[PDB]
Amino acid sequence: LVHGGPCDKTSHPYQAALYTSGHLLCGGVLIHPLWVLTAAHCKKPNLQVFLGKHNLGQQESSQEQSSVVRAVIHPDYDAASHDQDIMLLRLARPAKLSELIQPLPLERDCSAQTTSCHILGWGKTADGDFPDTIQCAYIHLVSREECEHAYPGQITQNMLCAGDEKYGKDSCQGDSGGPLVCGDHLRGLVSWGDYPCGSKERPGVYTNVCRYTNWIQKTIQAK
Ligand SMILES: N=C(N)c1ccc([C@@H]2Cc3ccccc3B(O)O2)cc1OCc1cccnc1
Repeated sequence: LVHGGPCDKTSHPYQAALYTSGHLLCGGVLIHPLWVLTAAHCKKPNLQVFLGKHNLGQQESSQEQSSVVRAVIHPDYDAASHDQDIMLLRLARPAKLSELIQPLPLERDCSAQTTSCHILGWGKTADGDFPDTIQCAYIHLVSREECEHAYPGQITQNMLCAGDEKYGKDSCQGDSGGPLVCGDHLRGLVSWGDYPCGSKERPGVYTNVCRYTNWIQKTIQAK
């Protein structure tokens, strides 16, 4: 996350860190004791999910670790266009809930009024390095018309755009799969955007979580 700052230790109990080959790959959101929601482009070998983390450089008494027993990619995910960029990860055992590990409720209403949002993650900061401490930034939802101009012909109804035209606050490499939180609900997932991150003209693109209510519930309830 670029042009942000450190989060407080108690504000992100739903945040997950996704590892592959010993390095941070993606963020994710705990949405149920057995399930983490992330971006479909985060599907990499032998994913390790970490819950209750704040500082990736230290061993924390609040942290829990799990391998993935089932990675469920949306059946209509299109890798070239990042359309329907959503994946459900079933954990090895139910997450042990605490003050620092809690699920985040999904925004089910696609007509939700709140445009005031926040993003978080351990992706690249303004200096180009990967932070040990999780970063936070307040950003806002950008109109469909504004985002369409930024990314001509690349925005579908399964995408939302959010950013900051004033200071360039934006998610970056390592943050994808991470949450876009508006009114204490999950509004989106970090999906893609421009390179370098933090343009004042091109906001970040997020998976529109409200479009996936039925699919998420049907996957979680599956036999
Ligand atoms: N600016 C954004 N909103 C943005 C946010 C997250 C990510 C990535 C996308 C990604 C791809 C593959 C595996 C993981 C990720 B992820 O964690 O963040 C990329 C982003 O912009 C494109 C980009 C690609 C490459 C370098 N810099 C920037």
